[PDB]
Amino acid sequence: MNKEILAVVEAVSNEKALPREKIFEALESALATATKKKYEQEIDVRVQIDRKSGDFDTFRRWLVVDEVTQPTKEITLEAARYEDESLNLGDYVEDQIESVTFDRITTQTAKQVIVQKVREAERAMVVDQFREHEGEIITGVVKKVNRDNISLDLGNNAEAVILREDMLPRENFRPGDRVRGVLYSVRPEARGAQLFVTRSKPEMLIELFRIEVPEIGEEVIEIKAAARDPGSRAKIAVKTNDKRIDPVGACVGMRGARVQAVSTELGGERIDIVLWDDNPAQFVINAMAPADVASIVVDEDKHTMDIAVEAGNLAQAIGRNGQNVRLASQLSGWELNVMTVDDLQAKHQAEAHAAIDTFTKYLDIDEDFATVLVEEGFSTLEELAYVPMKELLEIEGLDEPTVEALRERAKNALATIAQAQEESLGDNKPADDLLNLEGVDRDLAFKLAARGVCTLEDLAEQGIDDLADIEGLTDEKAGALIMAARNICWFGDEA
Repeated sequence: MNKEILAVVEAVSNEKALPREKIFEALESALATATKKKYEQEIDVRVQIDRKSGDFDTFRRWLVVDEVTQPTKEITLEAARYEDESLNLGDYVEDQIESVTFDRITTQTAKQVIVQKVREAERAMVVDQFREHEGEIITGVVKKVNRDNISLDLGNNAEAVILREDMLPRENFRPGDRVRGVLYSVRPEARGAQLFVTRSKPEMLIELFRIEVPEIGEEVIEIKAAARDPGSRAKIAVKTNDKRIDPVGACVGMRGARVQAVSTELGGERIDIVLWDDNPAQFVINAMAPADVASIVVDEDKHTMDIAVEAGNLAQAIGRNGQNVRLASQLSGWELNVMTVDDLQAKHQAEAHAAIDTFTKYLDIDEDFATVLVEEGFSTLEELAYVPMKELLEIEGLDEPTVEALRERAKNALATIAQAQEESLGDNKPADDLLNLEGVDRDLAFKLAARGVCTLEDLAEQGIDDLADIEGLTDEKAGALIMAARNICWFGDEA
């Protein structure tokens, strides 16, 4: 008997940290592989080694395949008539059984084989605590230096590595600093498994909403959306949970008690969050702070918003580098458009006539009925089946002609498409040779009228600036789409 496998399994400072059978399962197999490598025969070795009573032996695998793989102890259909028809491709049964191999030469090559085996065994326990929480508050102290990254000789029986975009770029996890963030994907790094500290992503920057505020973690403050730069600045909508109170000091701390502590472990930067309230107009105005709001408006007929603010002292409201308004839409849910301070009131300069022309032509009206309330009511008569026409009594004339625009005025909008629908079929458009080819969608070929293409071979003449007006001409939309169309002269007409 071995009389030492039991002691190895019950050392038990290192054996009991991992599974008790790990040493007899993985380390034994690695030792068998090392002994086989030290042996002349290049045969797969499986270690039937147990720490119960010392019954440890080795076996030579058969490697039953359709070839001569592992030829030292290979198996195949050459023994089909002798092994009760056990011919297959992939079977790894034990053809033979070794007795013992002291292998003093393998004891010398231990530093190359068993050292790596012990490293893998340690990594097995390292991965059990590196990122086993699948994303939680994981800290790390930096004690090592690594190229192209930031190393940390932290605990959890493992190391830690932070990429350039993982930790704070201004102050990486280097000697003289520490990190604290969240991570879930931890693979086997150099010298065994390692943890990961990334205190720059949303999972660490936005996690301060319930770690810095004193009345948010108990679900008393509205903290549901927060977009911020990594370790540089943060501008989130600090609101109350339908309390209609001043929340500017809730998530930012009383007298600035949390501005310098939200990301203290992530780099220690200064943030400027925006405020909100229960009023939708006030919340929309204050969600993009600092924004010089000049008017109040809201749009719901389309998937868009309206950022009605100035741009003189509110350069962040329009967006110069994504400082304040970039996280504003996340607090609203709809994308908004902004302009200059004097360009905010010019959104409907010529629109009040452009949209009203199609309503006056359809209803056969004049300027008196086309411009009386066009600038007052946005789309007063434009597909009036949904919009109401019972509030224009004070306007010049009755709203009955505008009320009758639910279907009478919708016929003109379809009859005017006579110069647009026919332009996508044969009016200087692509031919049928590329209208049903692969690479692009069948209906996507109708948008080829903006490049001047008249046939399959005509679309290949577009250079870097001919058809590049739109972003449709992508890599996947041109590398495999025009290949079956423009190659008619090269290899298309030849069967």
